[PDB]
Amino acid sequence: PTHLSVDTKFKTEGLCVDIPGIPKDMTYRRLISMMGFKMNYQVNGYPNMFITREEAIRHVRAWIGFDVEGCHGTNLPLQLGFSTGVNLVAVPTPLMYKGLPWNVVRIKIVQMLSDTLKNLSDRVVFVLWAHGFELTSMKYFVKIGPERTCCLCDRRATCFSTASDTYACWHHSIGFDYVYNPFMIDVQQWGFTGNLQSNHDLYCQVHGNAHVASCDAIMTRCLAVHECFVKRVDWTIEYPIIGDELKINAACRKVQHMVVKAALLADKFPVLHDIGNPKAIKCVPQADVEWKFYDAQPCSDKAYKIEELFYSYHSDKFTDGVCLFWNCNVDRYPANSIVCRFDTRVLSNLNLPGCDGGSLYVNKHAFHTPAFDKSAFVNLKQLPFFYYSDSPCESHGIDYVPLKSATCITRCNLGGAVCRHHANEYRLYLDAYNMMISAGFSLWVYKQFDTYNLWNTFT
Ligand SMILES: CC(=O)Nc1cccc2nonc12
Ligand SMILES: [Zn+2]
Ligand SMILES: [Zn+2]
Ligand SMILES: [Zn+2]
Repeated sequence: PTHLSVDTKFKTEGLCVDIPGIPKDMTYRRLISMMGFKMNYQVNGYPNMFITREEAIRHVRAWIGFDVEGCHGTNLPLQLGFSTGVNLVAVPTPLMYKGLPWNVVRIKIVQMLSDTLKNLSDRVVFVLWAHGFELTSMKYFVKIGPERTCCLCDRRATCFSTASDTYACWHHSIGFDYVYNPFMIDVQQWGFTGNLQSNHDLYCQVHGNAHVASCDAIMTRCLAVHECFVKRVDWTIEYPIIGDELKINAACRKVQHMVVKAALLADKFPVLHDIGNPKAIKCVPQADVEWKFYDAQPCSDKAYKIEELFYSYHSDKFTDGVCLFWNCNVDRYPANSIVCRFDTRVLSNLNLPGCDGGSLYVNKHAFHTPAFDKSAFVNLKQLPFFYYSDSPCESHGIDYVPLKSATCITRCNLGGAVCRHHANEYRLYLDAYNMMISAGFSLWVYKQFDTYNLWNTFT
């Protein structure tokens, strides 16, 4: 029960307008065959072109919505649309390209998928709302066979060249002409009433329908992400390391300790209300304060309404002391808050486009994150960069230039000259901080917060 049996039934009702007469009784086996491919009863790690929902969820980074529209089937030109916003026109002889034969179109398809995917995934998963032309177009740019490795590396093969008769991964694919051993999922098999737009638009106002192949491709992927990551959430699914996941996570731990430790020293709150992950630990364990936890799972859909977190009757008095929202996304933070809030608009390899302006942030786990909203922060200000240490000035054991900074808040800087230890630590913390920011996190704090109040914690 790992792979999708090719003897599983495929509902063909979605297909019968592009493919009139299609049998109601249909297997993957007979569909793959009808699509022009032969599986040759092959036990070589590619049991089925089509995959389960579970397999698709584990391979979310590989998702490319795909849609084909009859432009006028062998007779007529086809519009190919990918969730990259690319539209290509194939002739049998937002980006909108003119009509060209398949022999060139297949080259553009390999280049596009390779650039999109080489830093995301070892494969492609075409995400479909299958009506027939997409499935019957695959033979013109897809070759299948046994699992293979790259001719230039140890990564599984995703592309094939008819020029050289060789196989490459996404990294090594330049000049290759065929997609090799793609995967695919038909969203329409999930049990939906009515068309794509009627179903997409239930959940998302951000993607319109210009009635072009790339728009349906985007809607198809959006609806899929809605179904697998918004409405359904699984924090048991691990995802591979593909970037700076580990540095970013370490940075997050170090900034959080820094910022909260400073806020407590600066304003000496008698109570901190820690609102979010039910697994959360005291980020400043030595701090004098009354630490009070409130459980909230990450809101994958709409931001939490502060009315429903706080009221319905705790310390009850969240207006006492300070509220810590560390990636606990609410509509409008109270004025007495420390906040980390993920900016869904960031471009990274970790952040995939999501549903209704939100984004899918994949780092160990997948977190669909509601659209970043500036109005949430109206009672707060941006938290300026600073470094604070009360640790003793003492080197122990990295070559030096003397550090000069207004934001190095230490005894040594108070004394006019930053010691080597605090300068190493300062530069390390600044690097962590820059990592986290560029990874798309944003920091906000109560308006009264002033690093000037930290200097008198040394006397
Ligand atoms: C620990 C972790 O990766 N959590 C998160 C990252 C990005 C956005 C999030 N929204 O809630 N939790 C989020
Ligand atoms: Zn390679
Ligand atoms: Zn959408
Ligand atoms: Zn020092």
